[PDB]
Amino acid sequence: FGPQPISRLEQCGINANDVKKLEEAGFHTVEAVAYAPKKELINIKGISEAKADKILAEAAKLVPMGFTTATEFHQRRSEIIQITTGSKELDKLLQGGIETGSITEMFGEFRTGKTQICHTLAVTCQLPIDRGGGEGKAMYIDTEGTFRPERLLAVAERYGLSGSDVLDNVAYARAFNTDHQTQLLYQASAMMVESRYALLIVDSATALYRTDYSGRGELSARQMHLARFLRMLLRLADEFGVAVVITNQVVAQVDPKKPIGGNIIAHASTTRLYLRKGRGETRICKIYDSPCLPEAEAMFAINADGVGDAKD
Amino acid sequence: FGPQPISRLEQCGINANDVKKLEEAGFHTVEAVAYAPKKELINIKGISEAKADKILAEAAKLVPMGFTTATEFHQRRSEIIQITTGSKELDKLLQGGIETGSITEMFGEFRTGKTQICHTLAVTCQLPIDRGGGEGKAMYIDTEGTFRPERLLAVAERYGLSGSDVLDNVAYARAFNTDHQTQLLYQASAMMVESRYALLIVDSATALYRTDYSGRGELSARQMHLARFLRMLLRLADEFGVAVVITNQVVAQVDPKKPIGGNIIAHASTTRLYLRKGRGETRICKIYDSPCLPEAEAMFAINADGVGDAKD
Amino acid sequence: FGPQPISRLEQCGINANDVKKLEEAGFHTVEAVAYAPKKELINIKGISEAKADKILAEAAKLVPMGFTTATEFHQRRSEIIQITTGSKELDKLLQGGIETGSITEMFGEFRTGKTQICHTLAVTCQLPIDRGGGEGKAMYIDTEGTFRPERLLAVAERYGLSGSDVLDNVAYARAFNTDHQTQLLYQASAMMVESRYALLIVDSATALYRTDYSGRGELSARQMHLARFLRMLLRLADEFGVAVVITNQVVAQVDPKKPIGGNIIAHASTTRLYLRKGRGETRICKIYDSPCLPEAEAMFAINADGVGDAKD
Repeated sequence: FGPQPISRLEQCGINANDVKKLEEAGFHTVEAVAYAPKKELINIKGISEAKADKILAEAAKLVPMGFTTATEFHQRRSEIIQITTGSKELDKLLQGGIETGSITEMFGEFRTGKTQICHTLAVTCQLPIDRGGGEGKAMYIDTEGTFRPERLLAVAERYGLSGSDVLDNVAYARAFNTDHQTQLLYQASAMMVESRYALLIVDSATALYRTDYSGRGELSARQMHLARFLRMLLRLADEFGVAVVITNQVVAQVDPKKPIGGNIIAHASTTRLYLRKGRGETRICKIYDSPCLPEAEAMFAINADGVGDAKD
Repeated sequence: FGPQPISRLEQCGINANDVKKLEEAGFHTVEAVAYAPKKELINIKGISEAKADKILAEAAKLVPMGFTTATEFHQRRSEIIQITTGSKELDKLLQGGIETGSITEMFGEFRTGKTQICHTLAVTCQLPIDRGGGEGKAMYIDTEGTFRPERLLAVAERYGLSGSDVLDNVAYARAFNTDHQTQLLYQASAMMVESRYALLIVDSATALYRTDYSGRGELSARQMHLARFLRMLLRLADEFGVAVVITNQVVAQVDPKKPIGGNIIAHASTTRLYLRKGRGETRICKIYDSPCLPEAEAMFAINADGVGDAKD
Repeated sequence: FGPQPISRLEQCGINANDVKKLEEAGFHTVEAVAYAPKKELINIKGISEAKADKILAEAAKLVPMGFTTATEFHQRRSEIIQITTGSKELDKLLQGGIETGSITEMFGEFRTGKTQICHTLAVTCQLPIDRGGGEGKAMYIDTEGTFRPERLLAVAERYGLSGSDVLDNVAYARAFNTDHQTQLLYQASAMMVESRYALLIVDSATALYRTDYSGRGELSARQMHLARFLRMLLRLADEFGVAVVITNQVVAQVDPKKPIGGNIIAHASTTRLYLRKGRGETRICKIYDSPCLPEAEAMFAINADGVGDAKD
């Protein structure tokens, strides 16, 4: 119950114009109103002197304390609920599972079923707190259309959940245009408002971008636009405190495997887990740096009833 | 009857310029108009402020719902009609046949008659819904010119269909230039508009590319151009919801068999089935990962009257 | 005990208005009152004739001597207490550690754990003068939220300090808006007044700026605003004489690795150490020019209990 009910603010010019400001593309949550810069406050059809101060001062979501709260975060950070891999080995290498309030990626190759791996968690997300789940509704928002509800139905059987219930609990977009990607997120923001939505697979986030822009070296701007989309996801992170696990594509360096797709503005915070497919049905997935464990490795195999333990 | 009749939109500036926008290289289907990014909307001689908003807003093909429709896809995906191999074994390994609305490939070697195997389905495509067919007219658009209508005529006899009718139902291009490949697709788009065309063998799609470009290491750009062509095929996928089965060439790794021809931008979604020719007349064809079955194998032999069952 | 107790000035119009002038956004320390330009003195709601003269003349913090004190600085500069790296090698390359009364930066790539490296010192800062510490409370004020108190707790074990005490000693902000960055600093200024706060990791200082402004070439002004923020940090430097270590992001030059993020107005004063990650767990960090040693290099590896020595 993170959000301070969108425009919880009673006043500070809450009369129609401010409500229209929220009713605009502008994010509606308390956090959004508060987090925003003045550029953005004066971005769209509101009176800059009065509005900014009023809105900014008014929220006092604190926000202000900022550099306050020395090792109080330790009392908090501990409380952050960390999701469940479904390989015992996987979870050990994750050291507490894939985590909410971080944008966490996977550096996959071809054939490596990272598509497959991601779709699986989107089921565990549904499970109770004590069974390693987030007891929330769930975003997989796919740009390849790598989406098989059929495979997800198998996961239900494995983890003892009512099929039709589980499928109804998480919801999905094919969204082709590079601009559409940006667009989609804003309405998620709206969708996030209405109930507790828990964990999110944009998949792959890079893939719609790979092509359909990147005509050689008019790329300065490509990488600019990704930023915007990437910052928004971090905005989405703070707002609702939802897990964002975003899928990448490695693209060869021919001077093997490769760097994760499109390089530099994939920023430090987004914690990144790379999958490298191996002997027989087994596949191996070895965390590149996050803060977690400074590094580490570990295999596992995809199983008809979900990505699981190295057992045959 | 997927397409919303090209420019179904009555207005939103439909006056001559918009019609000329569609009458341009720009795709004409409702989906095309809607799917496109603004880069592309502002790609060619239209006024960016007015046009984009008008066209984009107007379509409302929804499009917008995107992350909506939680396990509603299950009600839909089920309805997707999945084509017929003609080896009972083949179909069992396919677990419902080669599927429409996906770009599905085959990783063939030399002598492996994958050329042959592909031409066969292009007949079953013609068959009624209940006999495993798609009741659609059909694209084989070959760059090797590996095209024998004679062999296809044999398939008719096997599957009890009127010869001259069947041959008239599917149609073919030799198209030599790497640029011609891209070009050809756009007019298909036009050809797709005019009637229900069902399943498509571009064959081999890589082969015209293999040479006639790839002068060593000015390949960054080779792999770029393939992308464009590959994205367009996925665009063609959404548009008409037609099966795209694209044929590859294996190319040795001398460090056996081999990786499918030109590597990385062959993307996860395109589901890939590899053929490996074997004892006597028999040949074996063992699905590399798609979502279908996480993996699995199975032989079969080419028979004078089509690719068939392992029976002698 | 650098600060002359904010408004140490007994008179010089200290009656209510001057106190309100200090009680304003305007910095409160003796140094702030003194250092300020008249533009800024006449910036906010004071009488320009009387106020300026009174305040300016009154401080006489000397200030005035300026070009005085020929190599007396040598008697002083020597006394400046210089913090402790925790790699013996690191400290040798630093030639006395990361230094207070300078804004010192680190030019990091992805995966290079500079995030990690910075969080570590924020512990040594706590240590006694003789053990290489600053015996002060500490600012890490993070914009990525790259903050793991958990990892910091490990540092305590390594350097034999009471866990809960150490964590209570240093304090942290996630602060998203580009304008918020500027805002946060002013209250630090207030927080700096109240006790001896010793060393400061703004982290990364560039990263909130990377995006969320820099829409192409309305950038002249971006770089202006950074200046302001950067000058304030130098203002903060003189005031309390506290170490400012600010983390950067390298941003590729595609005409490798890269220039530090956002170019020109990163000024000469900020002494800069760039980290370049290497063989296995090891990482190498090779001082770009400051005055220190005109250049030089040196590796080291991250160790579960802190960034440390080349030992296995």
